Amino acid sequence: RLIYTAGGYFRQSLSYLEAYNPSNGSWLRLADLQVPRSGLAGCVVGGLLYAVGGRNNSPDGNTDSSALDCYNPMTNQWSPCASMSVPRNRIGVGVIDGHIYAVGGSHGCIHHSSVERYEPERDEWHLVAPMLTRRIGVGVAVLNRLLYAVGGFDGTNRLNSAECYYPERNEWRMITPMNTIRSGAGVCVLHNCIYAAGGYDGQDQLNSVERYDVETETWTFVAPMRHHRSALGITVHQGKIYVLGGYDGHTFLDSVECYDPDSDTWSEVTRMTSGRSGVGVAVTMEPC
Ligand SMILES: COc1cc([C@@H](CC(=O)O)c2ccc(C)c(CN3C[C@@H](C)Oc4ccccc4S3(=O)=O)c2)cc2nnn(C)c12
Ligand SMILES: [Cl-]
Repeated sequence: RLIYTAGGYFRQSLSYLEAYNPSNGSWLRLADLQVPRSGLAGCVVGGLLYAVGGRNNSPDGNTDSSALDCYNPMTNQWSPCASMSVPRNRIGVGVIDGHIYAVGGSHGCIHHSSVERYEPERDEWHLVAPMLTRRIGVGVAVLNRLLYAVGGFDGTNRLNSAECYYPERNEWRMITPMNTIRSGAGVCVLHNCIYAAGGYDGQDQLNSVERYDVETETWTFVAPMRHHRSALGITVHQGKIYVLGGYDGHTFLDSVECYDPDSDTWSEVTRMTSGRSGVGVAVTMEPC
C-alpha cells in the first residue's frame, strides 16, 4: 500500500522515515531511524520494513553501519535486529523465501565481495558464497528466486558487469554485462526483467534505463528517466517502477518519477518533502 523511504543524505546522513501513498498523493512522516544513515537499503519481509547497513555521515564523525533494524507499521516503532558480520555502506539487498541477502558495500577502504543472509525466525546472519566481484553501490534484485548483483564500483573501476546467485548451488555466475557502466543505479524487477535505471559512471550521472530479460539473456534500453540521477531509491508498486531522489551532479533531487512499461514513458508523480540521495526504499501496508 505505501512506498517507504528511509534515511538518505543531504548535507549529512538522515534519520527520516516517510511514506508516500500513490492512491492519494500524501506523504506521512513516521518514526525516525534510531541512527542516521545514508547508503543503506530497504526491504520488506512478512509486512515488516527492514533498514540494512549504510553509514552515518555526521558532523561528529563518519561510521559505516553493520546494523539491521526493523520497523513495524502496526506500532510505528523501530527495533534493533542482529547486526551483520561487517559494516556495509552503499549496500544492496534482496529478499528470497523470507530471508534477507546483504550484498557487497564498503567498510572504509574495504570494498566487499562478501554476501550474508539473515533469517528473521532465528534473528541470525550467516555468510554465503562471495560474489565474483567486489561491488559497492551495487544494485540488487530478485527474480524467480534467483539473486542478481548489478554494476557498482570495485575500488578502482565503476562496472557494467552483473552476476547471479543460485541459492541451491551456493554459487555466483556472471551474466551478460549491461550496455552501460553504472554505480549506484536503481535496480528492481518488473515482470520477467531486471531493470537498471540511472547511476554514475565516474564522469556523469545517468538518465538511461536498461532491462535484462532472463529468458533471452540480453539487455535492452527503454525510455530514459526525465532526470539524470545516481544513488536513487527504486521500488515497484502496482506494476510500475518508482524512482525517488538521487543526485544529478548539481542538486540532491526531490523528484519522484514513475515508469509505465505499457506506454514506455516516465512521468513525475510527486516530490519528496526534501531533496536527498542514498535512501532505502520498500513497499508495505499503511501504518497503524
Ligand atoms: C565519488 O563520486 C560518486 C560516487 C558514486 C557511487 C560510488 C562510486 O561509484 O564510487 C555511489 C553509489 C551509491 C551510493 C549510495 C553513493 C553515496 N551516495 C550518493 C552520493 C552522490 O552522495 C553522498 C554524498 C555524501 C555522503 C553520502 C552520499 S549518498 O547519497 O549516500 C555513491 C555516485 C556518484 N554520483 N555522483 N558522484 C560524484 C558520485
Ligand atoms: Cl558514502
